[PDB]
Amino acid sequence: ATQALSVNPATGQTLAAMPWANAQEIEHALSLAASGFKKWKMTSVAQRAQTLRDIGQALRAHAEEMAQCITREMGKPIKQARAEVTKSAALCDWYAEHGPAMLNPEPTLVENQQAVIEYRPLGVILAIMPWNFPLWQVLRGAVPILLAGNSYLLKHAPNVTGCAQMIARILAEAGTPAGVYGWVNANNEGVSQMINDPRIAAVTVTGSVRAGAAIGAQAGAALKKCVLELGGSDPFIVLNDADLELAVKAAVAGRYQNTGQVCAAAKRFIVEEGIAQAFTDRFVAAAAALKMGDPLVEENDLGPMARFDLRDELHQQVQASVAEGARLLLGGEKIAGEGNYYAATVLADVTPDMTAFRQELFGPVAAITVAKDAAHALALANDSEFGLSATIFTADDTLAAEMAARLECGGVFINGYSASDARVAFGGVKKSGFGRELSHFGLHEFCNVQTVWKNRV
Amino acid sequence: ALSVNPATGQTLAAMPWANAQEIEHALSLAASGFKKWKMTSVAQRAQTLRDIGQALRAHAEEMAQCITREMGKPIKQARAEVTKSAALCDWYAEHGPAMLNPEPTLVENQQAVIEYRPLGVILAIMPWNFPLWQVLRGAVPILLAGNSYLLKHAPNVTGCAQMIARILAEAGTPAGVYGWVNANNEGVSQMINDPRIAAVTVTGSVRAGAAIGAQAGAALKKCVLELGGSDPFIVLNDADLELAVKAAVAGRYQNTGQVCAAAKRFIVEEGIAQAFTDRFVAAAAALKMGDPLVEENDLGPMARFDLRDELHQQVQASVAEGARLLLGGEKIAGEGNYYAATVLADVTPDMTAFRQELFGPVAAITVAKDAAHALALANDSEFGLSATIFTADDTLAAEMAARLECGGVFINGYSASDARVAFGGVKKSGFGRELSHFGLHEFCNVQTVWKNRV
Amino acid sequence: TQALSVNPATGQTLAAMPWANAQEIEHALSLAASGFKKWKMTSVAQRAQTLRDIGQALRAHAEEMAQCITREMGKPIKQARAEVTKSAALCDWYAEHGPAMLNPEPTLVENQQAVIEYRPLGVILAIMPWNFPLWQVLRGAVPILLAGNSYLLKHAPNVTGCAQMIARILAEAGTPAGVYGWVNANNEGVSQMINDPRIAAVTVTGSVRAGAAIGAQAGAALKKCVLELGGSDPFIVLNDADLELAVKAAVAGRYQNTGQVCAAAKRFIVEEGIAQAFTDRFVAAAAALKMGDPLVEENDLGPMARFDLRDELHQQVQASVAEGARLLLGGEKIAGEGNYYAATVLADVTPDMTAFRQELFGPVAAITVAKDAAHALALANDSEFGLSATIFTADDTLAAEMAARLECGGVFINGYSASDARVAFGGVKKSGFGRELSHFGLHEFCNVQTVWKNRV
Amino acid sequence: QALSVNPATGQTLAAMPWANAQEIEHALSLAASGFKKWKMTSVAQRAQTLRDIGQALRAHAEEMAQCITREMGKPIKQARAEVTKSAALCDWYAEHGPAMLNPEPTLVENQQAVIEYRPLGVILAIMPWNFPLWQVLRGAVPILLAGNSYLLKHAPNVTGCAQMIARILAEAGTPAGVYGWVNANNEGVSQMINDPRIAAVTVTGSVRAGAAIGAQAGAALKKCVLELGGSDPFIVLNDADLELAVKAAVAGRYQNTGQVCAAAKRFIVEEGIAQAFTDRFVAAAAALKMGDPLVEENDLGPMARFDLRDELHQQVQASVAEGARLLLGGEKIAGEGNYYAATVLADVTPDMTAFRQELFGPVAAITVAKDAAHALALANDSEFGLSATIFTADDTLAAEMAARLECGGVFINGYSASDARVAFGGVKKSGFGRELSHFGLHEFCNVQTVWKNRV
Repeated sequence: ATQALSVNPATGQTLAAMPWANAQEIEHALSLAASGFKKWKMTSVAQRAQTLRDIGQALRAHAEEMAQCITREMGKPIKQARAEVTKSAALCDWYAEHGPAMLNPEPTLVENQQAVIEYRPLGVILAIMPWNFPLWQVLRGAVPILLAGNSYLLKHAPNVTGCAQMIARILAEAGTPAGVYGWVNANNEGVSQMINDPRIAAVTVTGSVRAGAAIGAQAGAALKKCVLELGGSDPFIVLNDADLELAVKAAVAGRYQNTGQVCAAAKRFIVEEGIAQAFTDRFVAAAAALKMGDPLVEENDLGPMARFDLRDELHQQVQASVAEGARLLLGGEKIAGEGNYYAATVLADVTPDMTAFRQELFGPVAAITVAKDAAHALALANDSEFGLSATIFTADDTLAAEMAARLECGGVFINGYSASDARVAFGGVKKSGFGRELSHFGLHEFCNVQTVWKNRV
Repeated sequence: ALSVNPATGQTLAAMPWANAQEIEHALSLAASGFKKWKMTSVAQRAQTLRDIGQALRAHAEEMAQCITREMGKPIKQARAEVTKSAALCDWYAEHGPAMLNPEPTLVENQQAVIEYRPLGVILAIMPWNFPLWQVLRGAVPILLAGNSYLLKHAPNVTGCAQMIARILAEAGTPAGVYGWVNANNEGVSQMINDPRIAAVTVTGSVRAGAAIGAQAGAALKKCVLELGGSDPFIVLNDADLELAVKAAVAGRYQNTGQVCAAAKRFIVEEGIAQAFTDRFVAAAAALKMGDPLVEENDLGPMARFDLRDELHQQVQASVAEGARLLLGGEKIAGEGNYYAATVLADVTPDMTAFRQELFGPVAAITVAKDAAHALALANDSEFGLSATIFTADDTLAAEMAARLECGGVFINGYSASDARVAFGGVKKSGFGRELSHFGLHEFCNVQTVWKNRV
Repeated sequence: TQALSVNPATGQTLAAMPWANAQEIEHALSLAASGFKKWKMTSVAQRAQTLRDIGQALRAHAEEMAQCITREMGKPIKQARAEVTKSAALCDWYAEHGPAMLNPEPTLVENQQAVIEYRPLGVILAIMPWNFPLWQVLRGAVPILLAGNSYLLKHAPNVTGCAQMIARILAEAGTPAGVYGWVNANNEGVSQMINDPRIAAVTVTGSVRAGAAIGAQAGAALKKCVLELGGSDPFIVLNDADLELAVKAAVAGRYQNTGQVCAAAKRFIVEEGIAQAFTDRFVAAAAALKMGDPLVEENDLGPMARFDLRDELHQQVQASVAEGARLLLGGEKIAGEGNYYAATVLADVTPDMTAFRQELFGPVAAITVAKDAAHALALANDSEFGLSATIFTADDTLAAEMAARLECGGVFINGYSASDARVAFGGVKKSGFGRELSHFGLHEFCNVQTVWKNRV
Repeated sequence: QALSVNPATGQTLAAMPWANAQEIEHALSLAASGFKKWKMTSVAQRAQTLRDIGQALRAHAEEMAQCITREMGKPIKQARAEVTKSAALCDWYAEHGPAMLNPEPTLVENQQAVIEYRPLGVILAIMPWNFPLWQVLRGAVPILLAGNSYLLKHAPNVTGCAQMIARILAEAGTPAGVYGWVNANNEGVSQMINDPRIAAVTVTGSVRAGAAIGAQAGAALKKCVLELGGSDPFIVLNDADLELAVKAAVAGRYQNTGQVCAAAKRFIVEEGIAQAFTDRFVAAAAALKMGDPLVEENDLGPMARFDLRDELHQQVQASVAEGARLLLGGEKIAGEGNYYAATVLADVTPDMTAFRQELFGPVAAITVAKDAAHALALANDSEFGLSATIFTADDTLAAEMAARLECGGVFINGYSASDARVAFGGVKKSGFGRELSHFGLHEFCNVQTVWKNRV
């Protein structure tokens, strides 16, 4: 239970407070979503694709205002908030172009073309979204959910209600029908009420493991399907034969993007003994050179963290790790001042029993662990209760492919930079959740896959 | 866990619940079995499927007899269940491997692919109505994907469960790859919460699905829930009446009514209502009921005594609410568990026969004023598994199919599950899909592999 | 469960009642809250007079009430009349003895500066079973009302005729609107009410499954509950027992209400020396009990209340015999339209068997032989339940020693177990928690409030 | 995880791994074997053990108070007072407790039926960090006297205190398993609640923890006592002794740097005296000394948890955004420690964060009441109901209002506190069940009717 309050993390100053939605408001959101769905499900998929293009255009028309809102409410460097808007608008256009074909009926092996599989919409999808990508997280799911013919009803993180209001205004400007996209500032009880309401067909959650478990349990009890995209503690494996400098550049970007607040950030660096010291020296130097400060200044790489309590939790994780024997090579301190800044941090000599190896470090703290050889590296990578994405750097192409097949995660990047992309599946295993987003997966997760069979006699 | 022959009322066997050591052994074996099985080739696994089909065929009569003995199904139907289950093994052996091929993506120059990786041990909770087919409908694709399968079967069919395990071991299914455990609800909970269980699959009642779904969700594990249905069977004025009646009777009465996707709610347009009703009642009255070892019998006893009590109460309530009893609606005297073939007419949407799943030989008939009213009636349900529509108008049938809130729509034919098409529903009928490539992919770790992203 | 009344003697439908809708649930809650708002301000004297008026109104409708109980759930008519008599007497007992229980308590704080006050809590939601449709309701409602609370009842779906009649009786007695009320809520309606701030606390009498489901909801809502659940009461007979009295008490204890009593004597644990003698006398007495139409006063046993429960009971008997129990009498459903099960005795019952580990809620006795008094105690305590217990022995000191070591909430020494307004009722382990009757049932639903002046 | 950090300095004290499966099993096994023996002891023997615990705690009094202050920031003067109160509780129950376990006569004729208070079994306890010793002993003392075992899961930021309490109770000769503790994580707590060796559960803590645990206990058919947060109203009417009301108000709000479930949190003051009360209260609060809690004269320490200071500041920020007037404080103190300024919010109306949520730190909320009827309505307009205070010269009115206040304790013209001699606990979201006096002793008894010769 958090507070419905926006505070600028760079200044510590209050932005706005918003009361939780009352009973009439929750009922109005549900009623409007259902009536919106009733009409939207009857449109042509090509009309829905056009609506996606219109949303993309409205977003681009308000791009700077949107980016400024993201930075103001949650501290993301403005260069990255702008890139978030660019990516989110590109996603609308990508699904408008490629999505409709993914909804074509499928032929079957039943003789004489008598049976097909149709992809029908389910209904209203309740979405519970976090603050780390206030726009991208929303559209990553909403774009294919809408294209499939569903309505989308959003509960956004209570620290980004300004962003949520703005998203709603932009989507309405684009001509999105009333109720097809909407949002409500529900508290926990309000979310439970909605999950249990027959107007909600299914639920999608992006956030913490605890949030995912709480909601997944309620959805299961109500016989409603979920997609849960939860935290990660992604391993980033570097073998002796890697292109060392490229590995370091990808490692630094992977860990420190969005001030480390990324579910699929590179969090556990597992480096083969031969190259470990060279990697560590270079990684530390690059991390120490990262600029941190006012996120309104385009050249700062690191902003403040979004939430004061979350900075306190991360500091405790660093404290615990040092107490357990980790070596602090850089940072490990809250920065004095009224903002919510935490120093770029590196912990080395991290072993599997330590906090920095076992928990998700959701901020600018890298953990470095030395592996005996590639087999040890793989074992260390899989020794985690999370399983979102992973990276492997090695010149041995055959070995990398073999390791990919044995990594217990939903995405593996070989000799490159991990990211989410419309063209490929996103999502993990174990406590990172289940279900997939993007490509045709995100589109079909919220379809009623319907067999239609004529003259079965 | 007691087995009682429903045809005679006599005890067959009692099997104690698995203890803590037995639960631990089942999980340990499943996990070690998976560790080896996940490393096998798809060709080796497809060969195992063929070996399973062969072993089933070699013990086909013994299997059928066991099914009938424990849960009452007419023997001809038990034999058909074995036949369909063995064919499923061969269908997946042939068509399954290609479903596991890596997928190209739109990323340029073949730099990214999607792979379908094994997930781990899948825990299955299965019911007694198709003790073999419900198990294999899921287990065949689950095993082909490289997972292990660990089954908790219905307590009244443990004899069937033992026999299934016996046959799969004979076929050479590695230890732990297929296994089963006679766990009580506490044991099921313990396994769902164990890290060695990767995901869960449930076929059963809404209450069971909700309880298990809640536990799986809390443990961050995905489910597929294939729960009850109250399938609408719509007959419009221009229907082929003789085929509609045949399909209606087969739809409602197969397996003595105990089918999740049975035709349960007959929604008939005014014009044809009386003619349909008269023919339906006559056909239902002509069905023969008795000893399920006697091949002339179309209907056996119901599987469970308490479920017959419950069904009878649903009939009594429907009658008290105003439904017209046209046939049956009585328990049959004797020590067996027989319930008369039953027809309720003048059923309105507020009634028990319309709102609840009637899991036994009881048809509900409701008159629709027009096609729009028929559609509204069909969709006025908390369930959404499958539906049937009979009309001579191809265009109208397709238009209505697009508006039916269920996972399967059969136009002018007999509904059924088939390996070639998706099976599963919406609303309280659950979520997720079985069969075709759907049942294979539900329990895969869909993994993006992208090289050189710079 | 279906919202349907069926006469278990005849198998025929009595009535069907639809579940309460949203408006009806809201009305029940609103009425209970407005009722409590006025009732909490009344004097204890005024409330005690209402209890007397309820007693009078019950007596005025005694035969109609008894007939309704028998009709809906099958209880022999003499036993239904006794349930009405006991319920009316409870009203008078609390009217006389209850008020003093609500007096403020002095404390050891010096100079009378602090007292403890027993204030009403609010609306108490009650979920009650079909086995004593009147007594289980009033057992709780009487003290709950006297304390200044409202009582809102969800009754078992097979006894809604009884529920309706109780409501008309309490209205005739002049019980204010909302102070006593009931609603035919389904499971989703009960959950809704538990989670509504107008419900202050919950009381449940019934099955372990129901108690666990409701207890979880009440805990989650931060609301206190009293759970009075099933039992598998041991009835211990030692070599030196007054055998005549033990057999009479054993038969009455097991077979009252056709065995459908939470605190029934269910597990007979008999010392090796007297086992055969007890068994012979008990089997002969059980065989002599008359079964049939419960409107016929001479019948000792009626049909069981629910068809599904007779089937479950038969399966428990079937499993017990499969496990090795010796069937000494009965063990069969009676042919016909009614829901009759023969009076049954299972012997050679060992701790691993169904008859020993599960609650047998019907006319089935289980007899287990104990090597000595120590083994008897161990067997008695080898159960997931712990409601009440009986010990028959002439050894005064040993009986008291055993009572102290029995894991149950009630122990009867050389007598017949029963609930009584003068003593606590309730158990431990899976039998639940909390206590009904005497001052316990009254204080369970009070806000115990310290009031302390001039603490400086 | 379990990490101790000194809130005055921000520096790490110790980390402690969570109990593993073998450790949890050992804790439950030892508690059960301990109970099996302890339930057979005489009450006189158990009473002597209580006296011995009091003696051992007084022998290590300064070490214990120092540990309390070091781990959670309480001013040392108050940590010492906590030790004094806890040891006094041991002696109080040793003296007055045994008689509470005497069998009760009943109205059944000829003395044939009595009520006995039997031990129930192992009681699982989940305790918070605000009174690391007192919260434990408040329940453990009567639970042990009743013949039960006590198995503790303490707050993860005070495991040093937990280890020290266990050493002291072992030095006193408390049998193995009769008192014990385990550093269990949430999964371990769930495991224990569902284990048959645990008979019942007691929780003192947050509303969220109470609800999570109460749900698990209810599902397991186990009784709870839940002593959760409060937002206690403190009503001051026009005819009050103003200076005494102000002193009691300041003490009630600011004790333990405001981290008390039964703190005075919502000041509801009649319009006639509102401004005078406000001026005096603000002056006294501003004069409180805040700083190093090792300095015997400081009145306020740092708050115990960094995340909780952040949450509290957000509650202040939201209240001000909603229209509350900041009269004092409302800022985190710069530095490495966890200090928050003594704060006063005025013009607080019932729709505001400061009125509707528990403010667990040094933040007073002042609301003006039109008259005594309005004051009572404001007091009762809360989801909480732990205790309350009323200041007025009208004794009859005070008594009338007490009867209508929806809380478990009412203090008239005085200072609220817990005390062994009276019941403690509340209603609504403050939980249910009562501690102390005979209430805390009987909550975890098997109340057993023993009836001879019933016909």
